[PDB]
Amino acid sequence: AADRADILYNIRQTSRPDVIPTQRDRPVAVSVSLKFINILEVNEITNEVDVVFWQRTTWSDRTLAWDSSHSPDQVSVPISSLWVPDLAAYNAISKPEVLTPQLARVVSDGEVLYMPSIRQRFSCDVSGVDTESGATCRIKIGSWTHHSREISVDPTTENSDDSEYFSQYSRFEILDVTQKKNSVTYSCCPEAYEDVEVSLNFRKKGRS
Amino acid sequence: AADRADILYNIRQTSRPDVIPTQRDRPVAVSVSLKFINILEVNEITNEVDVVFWQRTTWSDRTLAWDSSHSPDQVSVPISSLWVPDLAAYNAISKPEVLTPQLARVVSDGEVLYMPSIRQRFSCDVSGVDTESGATCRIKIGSWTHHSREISVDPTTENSDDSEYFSQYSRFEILDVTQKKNSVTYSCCPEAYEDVEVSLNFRKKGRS
Amino acid sequence: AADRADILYNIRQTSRPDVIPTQRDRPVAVSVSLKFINILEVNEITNEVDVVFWQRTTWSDRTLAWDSSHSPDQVSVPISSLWVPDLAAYNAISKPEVLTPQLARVVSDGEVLYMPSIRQRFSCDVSGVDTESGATCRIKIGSWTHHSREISVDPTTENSDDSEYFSQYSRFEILDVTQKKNSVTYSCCPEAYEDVEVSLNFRKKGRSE
Amino acid sequence: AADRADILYNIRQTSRPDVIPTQRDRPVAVSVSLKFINILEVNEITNEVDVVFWQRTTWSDRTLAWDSSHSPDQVSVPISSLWVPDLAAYNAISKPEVLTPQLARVVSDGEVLYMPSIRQRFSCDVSGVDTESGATCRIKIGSWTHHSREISVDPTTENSDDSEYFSQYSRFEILDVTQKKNSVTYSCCPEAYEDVEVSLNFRKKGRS
Amino acid sequence: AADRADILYNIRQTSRPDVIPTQRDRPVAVSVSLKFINILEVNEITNEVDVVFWQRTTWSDRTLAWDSSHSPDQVSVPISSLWVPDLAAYNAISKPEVLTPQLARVVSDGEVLYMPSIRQRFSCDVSGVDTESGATCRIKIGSWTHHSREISVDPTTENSDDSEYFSQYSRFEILDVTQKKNSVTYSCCPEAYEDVEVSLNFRKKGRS
Ligand SMILES: N#C/N=C1\SCCN1Cc1ccc(Cl)nc1
Ligand SMILES: N#C/N=C1\SCCN1Cc1ccc(Cl)nc1
Ligand SMILES: N#C/N=C1\SCCN1Cc1ccc(Cl)nc1
Ligand SMILES: N#C/N=C1\SCCN1Cc1ccc(Cl)nc1
Ligand SMILES: N#C/N=C1\SCCN1Cc1ccc(Cl)nc1
Repeated sequence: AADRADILYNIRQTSRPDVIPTQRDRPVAVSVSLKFINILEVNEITNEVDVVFWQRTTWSDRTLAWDSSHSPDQVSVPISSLWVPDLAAYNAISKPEVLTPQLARVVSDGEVLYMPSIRQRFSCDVSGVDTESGATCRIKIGSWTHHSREISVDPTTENSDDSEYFSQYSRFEILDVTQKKNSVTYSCCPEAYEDVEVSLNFRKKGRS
Repeated sequence: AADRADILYNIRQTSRPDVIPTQRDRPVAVSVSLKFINILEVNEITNEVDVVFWQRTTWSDRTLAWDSSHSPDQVSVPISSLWVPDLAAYNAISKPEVLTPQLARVVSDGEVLYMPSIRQRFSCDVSGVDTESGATCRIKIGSWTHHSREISVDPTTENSDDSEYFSQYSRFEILDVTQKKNSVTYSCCPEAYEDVEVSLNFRKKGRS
Repeated sequence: AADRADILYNIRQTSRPDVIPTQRDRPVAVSVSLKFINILEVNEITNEVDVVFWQRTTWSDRTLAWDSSHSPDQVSVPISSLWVPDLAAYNAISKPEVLTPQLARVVSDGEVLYMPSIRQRFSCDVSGVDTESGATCRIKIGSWTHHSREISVDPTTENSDDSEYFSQYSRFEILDVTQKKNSVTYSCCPEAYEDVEVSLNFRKKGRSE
Repeated sequence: AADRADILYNIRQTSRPDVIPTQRDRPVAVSVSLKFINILEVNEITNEVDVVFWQRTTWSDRTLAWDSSHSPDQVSVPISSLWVPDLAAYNAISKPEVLTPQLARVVSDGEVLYMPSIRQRFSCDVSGVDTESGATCRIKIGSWTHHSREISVDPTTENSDDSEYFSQYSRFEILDVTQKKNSVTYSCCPEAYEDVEVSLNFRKKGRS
Repeated sequence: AADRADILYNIRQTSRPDVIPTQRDRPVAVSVSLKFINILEVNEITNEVDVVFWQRTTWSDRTLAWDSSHSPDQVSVPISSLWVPDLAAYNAISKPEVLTPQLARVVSDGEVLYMPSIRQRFSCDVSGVDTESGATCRIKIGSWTHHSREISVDPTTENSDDSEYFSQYSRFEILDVTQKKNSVTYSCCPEAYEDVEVSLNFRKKGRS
């Protein structure tokens, strides 16, 4: 006998947008997977690439779960009412442009899902973009302030073609995508920051 | 009898901008109709266009109804005070730029109307743009987080000149526009999201 | 005797920035006139132009009035503290960049004056810009959501210098400016929306014989 | 004997940012002085300059005064918690861009000092910019809505080096900067609006 | 004992973001160090550069400390909840483009750390950029409204590779980075303003 309104209110009433949902005291496991949608502006001279991708972000806050037996099992919730991982693109050279409604999806089991479409410039290896082997641009995305003990990242290795959602009208094509997990520490501080290194192998389509 | 100040006050009193106005347990009937007003920047090599259209969006929210017997049966309300469908252009390469005041129109029966002027850039086939056959750019629009069970999108099929309000000073011209109802799915979830496929057909206005 | 501090306070109470001050059942009369200040990037190929102009907007909101007997009859108030017409440029291709402070002038008789300096890009006939007759760019401005029964727009046309405030350093010169009242009923709905057509006639300077 | 916290706490308890601090009924003596920091862009053909400057602005608001005989007599406050003069550049062709933190300095005696660094484009005389005598670009800054009786603008004309803080790396050089006062009346209304006409005599750098 | 929610809750219970936390009556010690990431745009004619760096900002705020005996001694906190130094690059010709989540790291002892990746444009010496000895662009950063007796800025001599995080895909390379502590007094007031001067010696790459 619970409607979507009741569900939302319960989330607001128990969620803390500025507090990380640390269960017991292990880190919060965040899953991050990108699905390239397009590759626009490209410069082999400056090694800069403009790209659009759907950043599928998933985690969980069990303090928000309800009984979906006779109630909706999911609801969209403004991300501002929810705690969202402070993910950041380490080699980005421009703020991310969120092209889609900043709405998240909360599941009755406490699972939270946020998958916005983002356009952002990157500084990566662009050389070879016009060769057969193409170029390989690596994008590192992970928490900015939360280290491993508090946040952990892992690619969603679920099956899905590299360019499953890639634009056909794009001047380029995706050869292969490989989302690996990686760590990043600094000469100052001990704790390491987990990230996902996404390698996008793409090249310029040549007319026959 | 109550006036505008009362109605508006009451609307703001009962509007839940973050909760989908699901009457009973059926999707919200959102009708979408794009009205191309101009076609600016256009590139055939990168398949990219900059368009200005009026996104006529329509839906109902019974919770906002009231007796208009002896009072205004229509008022302008800030879309921030209302729940608004979370639409997105699945093939947009730039966030939508609302060029007009973000005001919606509310009718006593609960029929909400919002139609803003939006300039945006999409990724689409532009080939032939400089021919008599012209180019056909297809733009899909639908909810981003709400599937068919939560939201339905049907093109407000209004038989009208596809260029009824299209600038005459544009370097291009419309041959014909068609808006079909549609949907998409992904490799993660069974739920399908309804959209609208506005197929634009235009070519550069030859200089004769 | 009340001061400006009070006048403002009392105004923030009776003011409803989201409620159009209709008089009984009389549409709100809003006067709109542009005072062109400059003409920048003029692309005769895309029929696009960047214009800077002061938009003098007037209207009355009795619910704002007060006793100017022993108090100032005029004060400057933030536009968010009161209702403001949802004017728009129907043929604008860029958002209206407001260059000046967004404050309006309020008179104890409820008369409201708002005159912002705006930088904006429109789509219009730019052809002929480099000819003796020049080009004639028409800008259509009106309420976006309030139709004729709610908002009535009329240009405060009066024998004035069309280029009175136009920049002398501009690459262009104003041949003539005319503001006409118009109306548009969309083939969807009955209500007719009022607007003002400002036809700007201008050309490049330093032309040949 | 109060402290920073008290001084601020009290400011918001008395400050009215929307109310001009008119003592009795004499206008607010606001002083404006520009300190040109750079000249980034200049168009000889279209008569437009893009410049950077520090806008030293001073006025008084005794309703914010406090006894600093046993506490600081100066504190930095966000201009958002204070009333501020509604100055504008009558010949500005782009909205002002404040590069520095929007903070003012309030002295225990009610004196207020706000000096932001600004990047802005103006329409002015560029002719002669490439000659030994240089060009003269006048910039008129005054209140946008408060006529002479409410606001008065007077430049603090003293002995200061015109290009004292001017960047040595700019492509131009300051020849002289005279800051005169002026009154601007309108063919609409009787009262005039006091303004300050800053004359920036500069030329392009080009020695032997 | 307490959770992260308790920590933050209390932080916002005693934090005065608009008040400088001057321990006793002495200036706040703000440590500032730049960690260069990239050198994008460069114009030797206009003497302007586009730089991306991590501004490692550090200071202490005793009004936020708490017991971490059986609780965490660190949390990520939105900077909107803390007081933050009003730092500003003097020769910056564009406002800072914060590319990362605006979160600060606070320790149980009141230590605060904020390291935002920033993309910004400066007016400095670009001459020789294309020579072997490269160019030396000096960047000056310090408080904007707080003088030496309120805020003191000093570069953490944390020796390390100057191009430790510098992108290897940049068109340029770092030859040397030196960060000296300096001071500046303006012909307005006797109070001096501390700042750090970061000299970045770089050049365009190439092949031997
Ligand atoms: N996979 C998947 N789902 C996708 S890809 C592009 C849009 N969607 C639908 C969606 C699903 C969930 C959320 Cl939080 N946001 C968007
Ligand atoms: N069709 C239609 N209506 C149009 S086209 C240009 C202006 N209008 C009026 C209008 C009517 C309703 C709303 Cl929510 N927004 C705008
Ligand atoms: N005419 C006129 N008035 C002008 S033109 C440029 C500045 N002014 C003063 C003014 C007066 C009132 C308002 Cl709301 N805005 C500006
Ligand atoms: N003169 C002076 N003061 C200057 S020039 C550049 C920075 N400063 C310090 C300052 C002092 C006070 C305020 Cl409100 N703003 C800036
Ligand atoms: N040194 C260091 N730390 C770095 S360099 C790039 C990211 N980090 C982690 C970090 C740590 C703390 C804060 Cl407030 N912000 C960022």
